[PDB]
Amino acid sequence: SMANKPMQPITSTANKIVWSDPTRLSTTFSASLLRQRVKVGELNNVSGQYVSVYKRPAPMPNENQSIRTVISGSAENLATLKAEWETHKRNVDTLFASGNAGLGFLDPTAAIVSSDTT
Amino acid sequence: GSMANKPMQPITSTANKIVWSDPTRLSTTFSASLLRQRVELNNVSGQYVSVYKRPAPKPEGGADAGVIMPNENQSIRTVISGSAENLATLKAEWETHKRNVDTLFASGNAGLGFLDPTAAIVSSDTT
Repeated sequence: SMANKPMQPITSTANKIVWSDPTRLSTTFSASLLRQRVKVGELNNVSGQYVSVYKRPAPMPNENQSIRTVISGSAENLATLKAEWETHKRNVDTLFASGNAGLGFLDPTAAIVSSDTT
Repeated sequence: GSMANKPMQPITSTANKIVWSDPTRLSTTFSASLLRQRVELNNVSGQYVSVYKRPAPKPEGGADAGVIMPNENQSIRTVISGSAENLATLKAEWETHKRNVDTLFASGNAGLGFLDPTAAIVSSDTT
């Protein structure tokens, strides 16, 4: 079946790029990065802000469906921050992708997991 | 190696917010906070936050010397906002967002603080 439509960078700065669908210009994904020295008791924190926007017809006006993720941790521990992102997705999936959290309701019995293993 | 991710237990609860933590490492938390609102659509904003206290790397010769390093805070927050009416497409947007973040962060260099302007970013729409 079909490939996903490619998006093109429309604004491009060292620290922030905005991609949009050239045939649906309201569809956007942007990435903005902030690197900062932090003393922990000497690391370089990177805070990455990732934002997806889609304009969706109400079943007439469009609503803004938006997803904003911020990932924040030292570059030095980027290996484990990757594992944190994996587990974050998995835990979000549990509630929203295959649960009812997108309807506004939490499942108290959801199997939420750490990045650590037994 | 192990695929047995440690289970986390709800420690605080409200109708709109649960915090889960690892009972063997209580500083590891995952929280889900949801707000539903009539606005005619029923908007839902869900905020999902992951926290780990991660030892900074030991310097050269640190293991030998028995150094225990202080922890940093590794945090990931996602906020998903859209009407319950279009939840199905909102789920498709979540799959796509994960994909686009993976391109830059999971297998790119965005976690080092640098963007690849040639990265293959895609819409949830198909051709």
